[PDB]
Amino acid sequence: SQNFITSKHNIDKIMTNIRLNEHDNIFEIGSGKGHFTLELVQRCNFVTAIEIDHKLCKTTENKLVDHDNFQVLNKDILQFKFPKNQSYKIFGNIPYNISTDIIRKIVFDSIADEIYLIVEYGFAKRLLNTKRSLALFLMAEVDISILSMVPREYFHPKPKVNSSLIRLNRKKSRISHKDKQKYNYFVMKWVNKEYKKIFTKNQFNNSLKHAGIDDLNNISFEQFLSLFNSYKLFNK
Ligand SMILES: Nc1ncnc2c1ncn2[C@@H]1O[C@H](CSCC[C@H](N)C(=O)O)[C@@H](O)[C@H]1O
Repeated sequence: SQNFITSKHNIDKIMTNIRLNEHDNIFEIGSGKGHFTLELVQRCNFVTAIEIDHKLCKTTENKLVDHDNFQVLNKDILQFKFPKNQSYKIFGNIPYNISTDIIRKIVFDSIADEIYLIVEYGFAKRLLNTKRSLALFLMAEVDISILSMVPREYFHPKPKVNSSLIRLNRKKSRISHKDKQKYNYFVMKWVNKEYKKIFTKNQFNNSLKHAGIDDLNNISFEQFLSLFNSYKLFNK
């Protein structure tokens, strides 16, 4: 959909939590009518706006008349190819219907070291939930933080639920590239509670004890990595 945040007053509040600096190159997902894009070119070194809506690219361009450090590409973020030998960060007020696809695309198919996104409130909560697959796959590559709540009244058309500003920070991957397959399988089996397909009854117990997991309905990412580790040990 297209839910713009156009109040200068609200834009400043949100920018308050976004610590991007003058030397960062930025890729914005969905510049829309250019409201955040205008603040990013003033705050950052350079900004590449990726907008699917051909018209909005023009509108974005008109709003950025007095600025030079940017460009607006009329592409689909889902098919975009990010730099591989460059330092850059990402910002984006994104559509809910493809948030998953967008986050997977920018976390697994880009090397942005820091990502700022405005997403649906509930969506943001699921991202921190170790009971869901997406959360576990993402936590192996980035640290996730919910920075603030963005009231639905800040948007127009006004969505049904509130949104959240989240921050994703790249870190040294906790899963080696050679364990991608085995980690993928493990994650899926664990979130579906198909314990018997990855742990014998005794292996299961020892692993939880070893990981220090008292509540099987409340585990930290660290406790999960412990499990994935024991899983490997039991099948090397
Ligand atoms: N797959 C995709 N690739 C690039 N842009 C997309 C996209 N799907 C939606 N968009 C664009 O992302 C925006 C979502 S709303 C964000 C509007 C803007 N940041 C503002 O508040 O002014 C729209 O401009 C929409 O056209």
